[PDB]
Amino acid sequence: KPMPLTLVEQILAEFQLQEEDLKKVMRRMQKEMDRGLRLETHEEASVKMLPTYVRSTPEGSEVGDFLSLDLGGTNFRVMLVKVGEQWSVKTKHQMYSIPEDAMTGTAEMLFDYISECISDFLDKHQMKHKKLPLGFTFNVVGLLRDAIKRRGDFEMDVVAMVNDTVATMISCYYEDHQCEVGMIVGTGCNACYMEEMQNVELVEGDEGRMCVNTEWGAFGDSGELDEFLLEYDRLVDESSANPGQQLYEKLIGGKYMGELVRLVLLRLVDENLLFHGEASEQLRTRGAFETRFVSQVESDTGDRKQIYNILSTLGLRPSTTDCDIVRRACESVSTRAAHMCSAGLAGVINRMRESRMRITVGVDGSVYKLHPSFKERFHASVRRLTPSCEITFIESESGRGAALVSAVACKKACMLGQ
Ligand SMILES: CS(=O)(=O)N1CCN([C@@H](CC2CCCCC2)C(=O)Nc2nccs2)C(=O)C1
Ligand SMILES: OC[C@H]1O[C@H](O)[C@H](O)[C@@H](O)[C@@H]1O
Repeated sequence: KPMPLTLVEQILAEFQLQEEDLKKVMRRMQKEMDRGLRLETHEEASVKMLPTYVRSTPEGSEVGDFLSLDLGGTNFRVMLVKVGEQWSVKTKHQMYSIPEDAMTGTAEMLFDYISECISDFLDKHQMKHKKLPLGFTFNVVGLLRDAIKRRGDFEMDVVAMVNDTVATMISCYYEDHQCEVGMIVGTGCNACYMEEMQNVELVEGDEGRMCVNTEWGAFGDSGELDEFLLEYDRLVDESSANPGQQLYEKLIGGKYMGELVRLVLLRLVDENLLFHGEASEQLRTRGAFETRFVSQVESDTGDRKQIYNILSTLGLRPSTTDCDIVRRACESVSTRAAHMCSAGLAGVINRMRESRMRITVGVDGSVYKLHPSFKERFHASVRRLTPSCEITFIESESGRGAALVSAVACKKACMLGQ
């Protein structure tokens, strides 16, 4: 690395977060999860800790057979699943490519094509009498119900989807049975984990555990993060659709990460430390610096070409120094996102530890998967904040994890009386 520009470093250093800071954030998250878990304070609690009814014991034994529907980009998978016995997950499936016609009509006309494919599948395997439960993997539930009803020839119960943190936990559990935490760092950020039943005051029972959906994005309503906010965070918060809300997520989520960078670049520019104090009209446009650009700038192999090309797309003609500064502005934001995020997962893992540590954590999300070194910085920060825990991280990815998600969602549904 070259000797950095001092003036720039003083501005980017404002993003730094010390251990003592993250422990502050951690402890504040912890008290907020306590408020969420308890009957008495749950309604005013901003971190809701939603019981998911996904228990540590297999329930809904009378659901052995079901249909799993993995809805993807340009196609979908229909999959028949039979659960037996550890659970014996038997599957057969079919890939269906969505025609361009079906893609480009309306959402209702789309799900009629999906329903049509389901009919063919059931005919192919002689199951059009069986009235199977159907889960979704990746209001489409509503659309499929209406599209099946519209057909009338076969009957089918489309169950409620699980939260994406829960699906991540369940599909990662398939491959590593030590997984008891699900986490998403994409557009938004959330976490779920297996809580002790005695702590889940909203569902009575002492025995076993239940997944709890933290919905921790809402953390910060009472100013729990105020001392750690910066002018740019405040600006993002004011221009957003929901000012004063989702403050924790605003620091971390992919939804705003690009906008934060853009604002940092404008500060630098206005300080005459970047682009000779001259921004483009694109750069002065809200939303122009896409979050994908951040990962791209931080992927640059050292030759400045991915950075140059991105900045050129915004109507800038950057010097080599300008490209270095952008990289460092991107890293500041990323690394701060990773810190803030690690403080949340640390509060969860330390809370789980008190009740008892080798533990696996399932993770998903574009930021965690695709941002060059978010995961690395994130891992190291959590491990630091969680002494006496050994944390294995895995990413969700033959379609049997998805089948296990759909089995749980259907069995949950049976258990709750539909
Ligand atoms: C027999 S098994 O080894 O295949 N197996 C997987 C399923 N589960 C949990 C879900 C898991 C989800 C991940 C964390 C631990 C519970 C489970 O099925 N929970 C349910 N809650 C409501 C309906 S079903 C089990 O208890 C054990
Ligand atoms: O998609 C990740 C997360 O984004 C948002 O925070 C949603 O509120 C939450 O339900 C979801 O788990």
